[PDB]
Amino acid sequence: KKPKLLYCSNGGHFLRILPDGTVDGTRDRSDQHIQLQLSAESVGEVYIKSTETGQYLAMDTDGLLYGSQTPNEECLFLERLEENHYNTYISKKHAEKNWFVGLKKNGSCKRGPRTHYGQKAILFLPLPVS
Ligand SMILES: O=C(O)[C@@H]1O[C@@H](O[C@H]2[C@H](O)[C@@H](NS(=O)(=O)O)[C@@H](O)O[C@@H]2COS(=O)(=O)O)[C@H](OS(=O)(=O)O)[C@@H](O)[C@@H]1O[C@H]1O[C@H](COS(=O)(=O)O)[C@@H](O[C@@H]2O[C@@H](C(=O)O)[C@@H](O[C@H]3O[C@H](COS(=O)(=O)O)[C@@H](O)[C@H](O)[C@H]3NS(=O)(=O)O)[C@H](O)[C@H]2OS(=O)(=O)O)[C@H](O)[C@H]1NS(=O)(=O)O
Repeated sequence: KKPKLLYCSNGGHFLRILPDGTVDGTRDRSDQHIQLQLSAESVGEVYIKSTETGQYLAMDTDGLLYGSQTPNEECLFLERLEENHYNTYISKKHAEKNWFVGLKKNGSCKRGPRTHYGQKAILFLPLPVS
């Protein structure tokens, strides 16, 4: 683990955690909020925390992504592999509902309830920085 970038195939954007707790995607590589440090809390779970603001990516009960200043149960995600070798992150809390981390092709975050196994918006690829 060294800070990475979560580049999403669908749309080709980099996961971003704006200082205001807003999660989205951007194509600007020079954006100072796309560097993320992934912290493994166990064998299949991970923490996705911003290096620039320190916020942890989390997902509320409504399936919306946000930047939390605290590592709570809503910040833990299961990292899995698609058969095309892409990383997909499903909310450990909302695991049974099948809610993943995902970005609309236009760049916006896709709502938990609006994502599902197999989509292209949930296909993330861990790109290395420096
Ligand atoms: O079409 C895309 O732009 C694209 O679709 C997926 O990409 C596929 C490629 O196009 C495909 N190539 S091919 O040549 O077209 O075959 C192939 O390469 O595969 C890729 C990836 O898909 S695959 O690998 O899973 O097969 C891809 O989908 S996703 O990754 O799963 O999200 C996306 O990259 C992208 O999809 C995006 O746009 C479509 C089309 O939108 S449009 O351009 O605005 O028209 C979005 O889908 C449309 O809208 C949704 C929706 O809004 O929810 C669906 O609409 C129905 O359901 C809603 C919600 O209902 S419910 O939840 O309340 O029950 C209703 O409000 C709508 O009225 C419903 N319409 S109905 O079904 O006709 O009754 C529906 O999927 C679709 O509607 S429509 O037909 O366009 O009207 C899609 O969400 C969006 N994904 S996002 O990640 O960008 O957000």
